[PDB]
Amino acid sequence: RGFRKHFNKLVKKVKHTISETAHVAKDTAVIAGSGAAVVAAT
Repeated sequence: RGFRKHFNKLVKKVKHTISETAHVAKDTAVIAGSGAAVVAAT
């Protein structure tokens, strides 16, 4: 019954850290390779 409640709070930031870092493999074709690259293309 540890005070992991305040730890989970940090984890909330961690989950985003994990995402923001490796989520580029997905987000890459969300706007970059699906908008920004197009507008710059034609």
